[PDB]
Amino acid sequence: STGSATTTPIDSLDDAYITPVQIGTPAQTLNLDFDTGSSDLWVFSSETTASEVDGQTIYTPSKSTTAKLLSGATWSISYGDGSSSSGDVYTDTVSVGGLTVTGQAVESAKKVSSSFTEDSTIDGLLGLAFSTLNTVSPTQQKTFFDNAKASLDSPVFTADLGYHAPGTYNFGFIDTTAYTGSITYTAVSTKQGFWEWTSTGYAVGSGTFKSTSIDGIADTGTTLLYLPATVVSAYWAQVSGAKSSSSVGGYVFPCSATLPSFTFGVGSARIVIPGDYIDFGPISTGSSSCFGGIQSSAGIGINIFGDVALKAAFVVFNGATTPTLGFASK
Ligand SMILES: NCc1ccc(C(F)(F)F)cc1
Ligand SMILES: NCc1ccc(C(F)(F)F)cc1
Repeated sequence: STGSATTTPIDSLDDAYITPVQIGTPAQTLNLDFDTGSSDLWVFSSETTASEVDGQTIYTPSKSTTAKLLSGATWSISYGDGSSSSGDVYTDTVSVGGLTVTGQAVESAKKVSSSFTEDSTIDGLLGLAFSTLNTVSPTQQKTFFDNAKASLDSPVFTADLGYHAPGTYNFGFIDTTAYTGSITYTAVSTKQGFWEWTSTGYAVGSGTFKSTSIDGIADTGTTLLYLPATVVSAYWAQVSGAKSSSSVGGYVFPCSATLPSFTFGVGSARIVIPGDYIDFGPISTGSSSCFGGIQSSAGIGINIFGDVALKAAFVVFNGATTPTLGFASK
């Protein structure tokens, strides 16, 4: 079997992407944030503290004839940005673009942090990292991908994120019409539960390519590109007037500047991020200082190839017994 679903940016800056997902019987359609950096499928629900819901569509298990409460199971998650949520667990039927999984663990939020309440466009998250990171206790639960793997034509899913435009998540097949040239595959380490890989270097604009190993994770759930301080300093040094701002919390640049592209290495291949992808607009309404899409990972502890990098490529998440990541230009 296969599945295919359109994913859409939630705002004019591509801060995140939402994908419709059908849950329950009859279907309840929620718009979820597909997150290859986490492994929990959790949703706003009828059980969520009422004051913590502000426009989101909620899952109501009491209206699904296939929902079953998973007795005694709870979940609690904290994300690298300080957001958090928690609740109890149902099993139900979950479908993504024609691809159906029965008995998927659907984690019902009882409490959500403020950053989720204020995001009216995101009804929950669909985790696509490895199931070892799932937070359900006392019995760990599998991700949607792990549950679907056996019935997929190929144990893969692909991310084709758009720049200020819709894109596609495909499950079980690789669309050879969606990219140019060849796909370059690279090894993945699952030891931390992430889609962790090693980039072979970088270049700034038309500058010379620097061969150097950058270990990081492919994370559709993170907006920006977080790289080591040496790399990030080399990039912003090429933008007149750019500086690191402690009060803002990252590199900013004059909104009148033109940004250079950023190239990152995948084996012997190169993925080029256009400079426009790195502009995230004024730091406040009406400001002439703009926020940069490439930031330092120093305070994080790990390098993150987020949406800024991934949307410049066609990305294959190969969940075979030896997992790999594939990158192609598009
Ligand atoms: N998108 C999920 C996510 C968020 C943060 C991190 C961090 F901070 F631990 F790297 C990993 C995964
Ligand atoms: N990396 C997972 C994640 C995704 C979205 C959010 C937001 F946007 F709701 F804050 C937080 C954390």
